[PDB]
Amino acid sequence: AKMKLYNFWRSGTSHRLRIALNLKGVPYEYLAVHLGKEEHLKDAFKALNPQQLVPALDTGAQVLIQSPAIIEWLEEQYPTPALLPADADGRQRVRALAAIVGCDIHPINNRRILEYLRKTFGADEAAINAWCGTWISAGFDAYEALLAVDPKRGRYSFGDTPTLADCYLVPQVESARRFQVDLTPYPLIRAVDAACGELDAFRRAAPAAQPDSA
Amino acid sequence: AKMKLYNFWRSGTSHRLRIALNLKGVPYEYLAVHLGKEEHLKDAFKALNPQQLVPALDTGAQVLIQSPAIIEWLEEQYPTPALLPADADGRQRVRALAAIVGCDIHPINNRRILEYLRKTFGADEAAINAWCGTWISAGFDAYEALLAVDPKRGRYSFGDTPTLADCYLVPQVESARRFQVDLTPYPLIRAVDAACGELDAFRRAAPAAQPDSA
Ligand SMILES: N[C@@H](CCC(=O)N[C@@H](CS[C@H](CC(=O)O)C(=O)O)C(=O)NCC(=O)O)C(=O)O
Ligand SMILES: N[C@@H](CCC(=O)N[C@@H](CS[C@H](CC(=O)O)C(=O)O)C(=O)NCC(=O)O)C(=O)O
Ligand code: NA
Ligand code: NA
Repeated sequence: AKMKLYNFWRSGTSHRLRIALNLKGVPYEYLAVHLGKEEHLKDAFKALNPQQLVPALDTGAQVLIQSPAIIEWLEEQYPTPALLPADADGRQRVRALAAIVGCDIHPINNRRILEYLRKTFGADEAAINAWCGTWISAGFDAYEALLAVDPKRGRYSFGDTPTLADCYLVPQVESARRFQVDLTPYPLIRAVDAACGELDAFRRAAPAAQPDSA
Repeated sequence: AKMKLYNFWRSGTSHRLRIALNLKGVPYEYLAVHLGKEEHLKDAFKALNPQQLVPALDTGAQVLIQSPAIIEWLEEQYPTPALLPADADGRQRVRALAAIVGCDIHPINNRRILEYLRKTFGADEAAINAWCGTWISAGFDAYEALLAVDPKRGRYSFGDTPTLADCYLVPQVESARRFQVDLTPYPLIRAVDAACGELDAFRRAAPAAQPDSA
């Protein structure tokens, strides 16, 4: 028995979890679920995950869903390197940074939402881009402001080691680029993204590096 | 110094955090931020929370944001009663249930999103209700299915005691009622909501019980 990651190359939440798995050095089988072909909406995937979203992680004993919960599980199950700080204040700050992305940006721009905008509200692609940029810019305004007020911060979102906040931020910056969001206002975010981009664990997790990529 | 909770009566994330505070028996000063009057969008609130959303919790030493992160902080800071189980599997499951609501339902139906639908896409109130019901029903389909397959469950989302999953679920059911979502398909969810509704900590946290309520 071994871990199986049901996921997709060009998927922010998949990318997020791949970064965390790679940072922990945890081996996994990559099982592509082709979202463009709507494979996640088939009964076969529903049997694994009733929510019919990616990623899902089969540990060999059970199927875990929800990247935020899976990542917290990885942190506890595979201690080294730590992706959360040891102190209560730092724990809260890193979780808050992650949740800005995980709650207040990513879900709003997810495929199913954009499909609803297109099919119910008749959104064209300019309108889709304007929607996505609205939520990314609002979230990045806050994330950037938080990066600025932290005096102890190094190269990454928190301190001078990668944390789970970076696992959320990096895929979100990639989505921002996809939707042609002006990132000029976010130099601290851009610097964190660049620093993470130097690391093997992040490079190996990037959409373009995946088996199912174009 | 003491706890100051910046929040609003008719607010799902405020309600969510109020439940957790009440379960912990942690005293706090209720500081109303009137969302209808757009008080959260004023510079005074921006100075407290750069994201300009509620809730924010001033501990007396610093201002915490992001209800998921604040609730995790409360669990660690105020151990009794435990709102998370002790075992890795249970921890992950409770976090996953919470994240279905906190990531994949609540943010999609938030005020700012509905405002954008109205002002950019010309949505009338029937269209707003149809949008909200789409995401609530999808999330509740998954949540209901997950409740059904847990054989160790008592009256609540997980186990025999309230957990942070219930803190997220109860406000989400209230929002469902607000948007006239058919809850007939979700008898397990309705039973959890009813069970939580018997408890003082939940009753005291409900929108209609707040100082700034109608
Ligand atoms: N809170 C959950 C959210 C998972 C879910 O949003 N996953 C996306 C992940 S793929 C999505 C693809 C896209 O938006 O183009 C992305 O994040 O990039 C989903 O499978 N989309 C399919 C759909 O909306 O039909 C989690 O973090 O695991
Ligand atoms: N992930 C964050 C999300 C916080 C945020 O979404 N809060 C809402 C809380 S109030 C909201 C009010 C509503 O939707 O009518 C609700 O949840 O009920 C916000 O202040 N809305 C103001 C706005 O959109 O302009 C958190 O959980 O703290
Ligand atoms: Na890149
Ligand atoms: Na009620």
